[PDB]
Amino acid sequence: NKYKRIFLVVMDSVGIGEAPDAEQFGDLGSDTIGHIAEHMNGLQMPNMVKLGLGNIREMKGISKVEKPLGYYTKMQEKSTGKDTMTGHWEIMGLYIDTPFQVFPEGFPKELLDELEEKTGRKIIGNKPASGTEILDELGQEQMETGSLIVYTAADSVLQIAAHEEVVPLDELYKICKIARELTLDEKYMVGRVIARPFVGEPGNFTRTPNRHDYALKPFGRTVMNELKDSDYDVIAIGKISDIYDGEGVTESLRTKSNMDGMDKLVDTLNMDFTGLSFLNLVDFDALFGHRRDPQGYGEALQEYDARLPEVFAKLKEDDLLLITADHGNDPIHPGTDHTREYVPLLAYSPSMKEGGQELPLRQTFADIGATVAENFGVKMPEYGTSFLNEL
Ligand SMILES: O=P(O)(O)OC[C@@H]1CC[C@@H](O)O1
Ligand SMILES: [Mn+2]
Ligand SMILES: [Mn+2]
Ligand SMILES: [Mn+2]
Repeated sequence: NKYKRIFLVVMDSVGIGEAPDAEQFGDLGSDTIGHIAEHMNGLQMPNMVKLGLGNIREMKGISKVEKPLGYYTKMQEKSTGKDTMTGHWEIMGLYIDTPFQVFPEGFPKELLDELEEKTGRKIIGNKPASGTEILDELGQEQMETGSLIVYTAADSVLQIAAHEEVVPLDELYKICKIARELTLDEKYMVGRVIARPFVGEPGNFTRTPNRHDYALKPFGRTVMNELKDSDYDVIAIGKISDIYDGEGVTESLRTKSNMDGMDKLVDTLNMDFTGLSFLNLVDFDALFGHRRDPQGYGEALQEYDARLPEVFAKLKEDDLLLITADHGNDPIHPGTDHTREYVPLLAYSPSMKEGGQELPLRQTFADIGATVAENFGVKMPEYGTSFLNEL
């Protein structure tokens, strides 16, 4: 192999400007990093800059350099949707025609009617909400009626909450599996169904660790499947294992924040493995993008950038670092949904002794998967063009 270990970092939702098909999505004018840079009166990301971020696009406080550490370009999304699952599935070599849906005004009556009809239970709520808000509002009614609290969020999720002393946990999991089957339907395609059992009394409800997620498997065998099947290490950090429903994952490392995600990246740099270490930094999307909080988003990006020099110091000659994103989520955009954007691509190895150059624009995110596959000599994915030879 040209590289013994590839470290792939997805900065979740960190877009680099509206994509060519942004109009279809109502995303004209969107620009995640650019709007954040403007809000911050200049972003301080000196390490991403040294890698060549500004060489991709100059933005406030983000300038090009004469000799970037590695290679740089951006990527265009080919799949129909702009959600996290679509983006990650494309990265690992797939093409996804059918988008996952988001539900800002709740779920269609048709879907909820069929769920009631199958479960023998009434449904209440049906709106985007955090776990705490919805329980305060509807927990007592749930307890008294044996109802199900069905709710959503800014991402493609259907969440079902029930008190553990009113609806048995095993019954809640059965209900969620029914909902998982019903939501495999393009009219109401949700990324994930989530059991949200809770306990306590009115004015003091607590969600329990008995939460269970019901994810869909990627629509195809990914490069991660192929890596795993050829006995390579595939170390998933953060939401990565969940995003792929465990497909192709050999070890999974849970994280609780972006700084924790960088600590686990460092842990994998200290492991003797051959194959892929794959980090998702999710705070960008989950805490700041959807909440339309450009200040918190800007601070998070600066906090992330300050961690990078330790990553640089630990990379070996036969290590490759890849930094990218899976869509945009512009924190100064209308509504609460993602935005259809190009995503940056930075490719760095210490063996690049004369620095890098511009790569041709990646026409699908799957060029990442093709590059990984070619590096490790596994079956090339159906989609994507490797840039391994350009490095
Ligand atoms: O605890 P919360 O605010 O209800 O977060 C729920 C998450 C947010 C998006 C989806 O992952 O579900
Ligand atoms: Mn929009
Ligand atoms: Mn995402
Ligand atoms: Mn999101």
